[PDB]
Amino acid sequence: NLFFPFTDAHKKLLNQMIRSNPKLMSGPFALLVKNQKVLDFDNKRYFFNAKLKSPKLPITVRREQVFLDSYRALFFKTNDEIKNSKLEITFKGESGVDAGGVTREWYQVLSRQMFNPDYALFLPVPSDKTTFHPNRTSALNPEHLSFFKFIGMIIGKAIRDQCFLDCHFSREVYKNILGRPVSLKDMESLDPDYYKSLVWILENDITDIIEETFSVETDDYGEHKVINLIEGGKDIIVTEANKQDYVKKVVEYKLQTSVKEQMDNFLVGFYALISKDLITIFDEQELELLISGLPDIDVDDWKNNTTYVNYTATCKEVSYFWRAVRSFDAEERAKLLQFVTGTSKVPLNGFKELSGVNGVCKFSIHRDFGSSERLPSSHTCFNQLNLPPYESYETLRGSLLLAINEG
Repeated sequence: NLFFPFTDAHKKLLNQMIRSNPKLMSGPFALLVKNQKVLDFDNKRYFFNAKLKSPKLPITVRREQVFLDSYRALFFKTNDEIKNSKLEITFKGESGVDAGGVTREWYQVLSRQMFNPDYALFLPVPSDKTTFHPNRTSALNPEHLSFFKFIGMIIGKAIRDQCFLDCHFSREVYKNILGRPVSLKDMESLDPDYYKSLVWILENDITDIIEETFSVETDDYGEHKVINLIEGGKDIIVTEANKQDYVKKVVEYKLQTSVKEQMDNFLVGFYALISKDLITIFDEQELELLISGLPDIDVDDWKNNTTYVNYTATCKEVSYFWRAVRSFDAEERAKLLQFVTGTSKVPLNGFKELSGVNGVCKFSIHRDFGSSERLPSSHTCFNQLNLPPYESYETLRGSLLLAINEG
């Protein structure tokens, strides 16, 4: 509870001094990666763009089909020709409308065209249908492996060109870009029913109630193919000792292994323009704010479309929460969104239509009841925040920021 008011003020002073004299860092760039858990996102964004500076490429595309045209126009350009060139985008017809602004909207329309179901590239995420995760059955488009490599190439090029993309993904996508491992809490936003299942397995005695094998059956492409999680998992019965390993092995396959090659291609196109050992300055929450951008959220429209369960409006904890939210900066407010709703994207119609797994799930603030010595938790499917009853406002603020940044 104590040291909470200090460690936040300490972090703000360190970053402020680095803004004043960025030469104070100097040295190897890898040291910034090693001590990222204290660096400001804007300072990270600064030193990132710094090391990123160490010709002209004419492209003409039809606005109706900017995805395939850009794909075919850059299909034979090498990585060096794409990493080191100024894209001069032209539209067949509608020519001479504007200058370099065409490139900014060239990225925007290209961002929406990626998720066209006609390509079978991405499937919508259940927590927020406006966010997408890769389609495990992307083999319907037989050239999909060249598409994910093309997509990661565009995402990385937009990062180099300081252009924001209206594309937001599930959290494990950014974690794969950074090489970070997935968690069971990632399964929440992608399949809350399976999450509730796996959580029950880890919480209850499964001696005779449930039984499984270390294998997964996928009725995919008219075949009952059974894949072994571990060697011989088709026959390894799940017990109580291997219970923790089963959930971990299951989550790994259901998330990363089931889309291993599409992600590998995606990373090949991405790492070809943004090296892994300098994109890893950012965590999975900051990486979304790099590509899409920091949102400008309306705390008023947020609190006006906020419900409270086992709490009340004008409560002591609720007063602490909003006095803390309004005391957060753009980075911490964005990560508070990402903590609860799972994304950094505010709905176009406002928080009054904040979507969830079942539909319009407005922002809920539940109550933890158990031990004020826990950090706040969240469920991205229902946009609810479990907030324990904290006595002091500063204990709430530090415990929020401790869950907001970390994870």
